[PDB]
Amino acid sequence: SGFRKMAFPSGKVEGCMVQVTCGTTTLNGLWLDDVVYCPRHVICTSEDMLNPNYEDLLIRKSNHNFLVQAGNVQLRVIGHSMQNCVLKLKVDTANPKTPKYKFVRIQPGQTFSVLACYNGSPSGVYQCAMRPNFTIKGSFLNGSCGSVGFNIDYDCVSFCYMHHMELPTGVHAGTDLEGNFYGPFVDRQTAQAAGTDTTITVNVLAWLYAAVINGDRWFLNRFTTTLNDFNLVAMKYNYEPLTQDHVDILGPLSAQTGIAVLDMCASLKELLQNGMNGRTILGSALLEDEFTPFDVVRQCSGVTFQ
Amino acid sequence: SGFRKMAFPSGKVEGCMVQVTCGTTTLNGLWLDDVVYCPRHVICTSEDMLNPNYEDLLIRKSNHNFLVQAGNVQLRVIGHSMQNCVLKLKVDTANPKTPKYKFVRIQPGQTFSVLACYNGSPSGVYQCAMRPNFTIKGSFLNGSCGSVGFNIDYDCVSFCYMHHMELPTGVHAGTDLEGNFYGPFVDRQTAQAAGTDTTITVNVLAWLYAAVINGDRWFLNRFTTTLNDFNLVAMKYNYEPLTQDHVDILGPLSAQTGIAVLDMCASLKELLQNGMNGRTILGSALLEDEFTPFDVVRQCSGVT
Ligand SMILES: *[C@@](O)(C(N)=O)[C@@H](C[C@@H]1CCNC1=O)NC(=O)[C@H](CC1CC1)n1cc(F)cc(NC(=O)OC(C)(C)C)c1=O
Ligand SMILES: *[C@](O)(C(N)=O)[C@@H](C[C@@H]1CCNC1=O)NC(=O)[C@H](CC1CC1)n1cc(F)cc(NC(=O)OC(C)(C)C)c1=O
Repeated sequence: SGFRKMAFPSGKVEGCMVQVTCGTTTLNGLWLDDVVYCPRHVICTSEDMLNPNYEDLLIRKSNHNFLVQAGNVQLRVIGHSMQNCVLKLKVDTANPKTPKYKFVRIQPGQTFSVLACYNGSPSGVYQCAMRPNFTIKGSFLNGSCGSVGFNIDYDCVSFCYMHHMELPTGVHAGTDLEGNFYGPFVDRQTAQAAGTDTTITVNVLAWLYAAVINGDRWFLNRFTTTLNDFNLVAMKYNYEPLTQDHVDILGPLSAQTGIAVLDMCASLKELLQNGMNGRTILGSALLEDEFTPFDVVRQCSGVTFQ
Repeated sequence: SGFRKMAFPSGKVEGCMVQVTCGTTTLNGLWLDDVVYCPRHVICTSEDMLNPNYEDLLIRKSNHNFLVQAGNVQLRVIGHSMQNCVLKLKVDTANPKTPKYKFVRIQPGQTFSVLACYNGSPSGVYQCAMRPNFTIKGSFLNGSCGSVGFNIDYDCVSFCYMHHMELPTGVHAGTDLEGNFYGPFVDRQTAQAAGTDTTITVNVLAWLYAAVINGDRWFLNRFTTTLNDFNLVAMKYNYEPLTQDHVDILGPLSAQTGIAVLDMCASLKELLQNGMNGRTILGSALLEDEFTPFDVVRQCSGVT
């Protein structure tokens, strides 16, 4: 009963957060096995940030320029390389709290939990989604860089995000754990702007299903729609196109409630055209697009992690 | 910048969660030192739950009736006792991952993080407020009982909540860790309902401060109200009265933004009376009341 924006339990990631210092710049690193991953801009001074030559700056560094701290313990750095926009520091000690993990690159619309860290110490956990414009709507201050996003698959932590920067209107950008940016952003102090964001239609439909499961039904109507007619209306409200794959992915949720996906789409179409008329769904006065179909199943069926 | 509903990191609590089974009932327990704490209704069958004579039921239980599992490891139960609605199982092994901890009773309006668990395994985490009517708006399925709510201050875990029940409306009730219910609810199968809830005015103001700090300032106005005049209006909308102590507590946020509390109150008066006119605040079309002043300060200053 009840429906909440809900993050993965973070303990397995907390055990991997360290502090990385290079000169006068401190931020967070991820310690897995005998490697520490962090944003490469830990090697810049403020005066390099406008147009840094990172390859050049890294040559000028030595293993001893990197101070890595896990709690009170300094970890000795015995090697360093750069992959895309992440720095990899080889340390002499493997992290005893390393979980099973992998690195994945997620797609727009997928969700993940963020463990916000400052000086290598976990501060908070929240859920968000990779927006269609490749930003995230996070909560990050100075010091947070190197905070990671992740999912848990049973006992396996999939890391999908590492935090690097803030963009106009207070949204955020970063890389996968191979150091490739999501979207066309670059790690430098330069005017950049995200494109117009859109609403993740498949997620909105998942959340309408969550609403019905939790007993909110008023928006169900007597109509169906074709996929084409649905998209004609949705394009007009800055919604992502709903594809046949999305329809097929919502099928388990449709079986659980007895409401066919295209019947749900006809209800959404009416909500977009007529508005909510002052009314709420699962306590919200707007349509929520940061639960995937899997997040809804997970929450409404209590899938667990260890 | 940015502003999110943010839970505390849950790892210190995860290392304390165990599965407790008694006959056909399994739920979660909290393992601190050599004690496992869990809801006492773990000892009931379905028939028992009409009006359980807890003392009588517990007398008839054996230590051996309690299967406690921590990962792949059974803990041997060597004693049992009851404090109010919580069962304490003494086990022969102290939890090596016991963090520094206290048990606190929180006040309506205050927030905490919930680690929702099933079969002793962490499932997810989220933030709740103790509502003025002594419920929480959680997310809990069968098997969730024994999941805890907590705050972390530095390295100390303050356990404030343990989950026992759902109510009509899809809200939730539970106890502190001494096993006293928040509100007038009881641990038996009986028709129970939450009172009328109210809006946590002081929290709405904290959040409007959060909005300003993050640059969402369209709802600020040049007007000011008196405290009494503010309360005359807001109480009609079923908001809690704002007291001078509330005003005092908002002083840090007021000082940080430079907007006096009674200046901000005129914004809130206008938002209540006229709505948002299709605008949003921090992405919300409704006024949010589950962030405390401290939550805002924590997230907007970045304590760890
Ligand atoms: C569990 O004991 C548990 N094992 O997880 C609780 C879980 C609830 C089930 C779904 N979500 C929950 O929060 N609690 C109960 O089942 C409690 C038991 C407490 C009272 C001793 N409980 C027992 C009942 F007999 C009935 C209810 N609630 C209820 O009927 O609510 C309706 C909304 C369905 C009317 C209850 O919570
Ligand atoms: C970071 O390096 C860290 N140490 O935590 C991180 C933190 C951000 C600051 C405030 N919130 C954050 O998420 N990043 C930066 O400061 C990055 C540097 C990255 C790109 C190389 N950075 C630097 C900078 F000089 C400016 C910005 N952004 C910015 O000014 O945003 C607006 C919206 C004002 C254009 C930036 O992100």
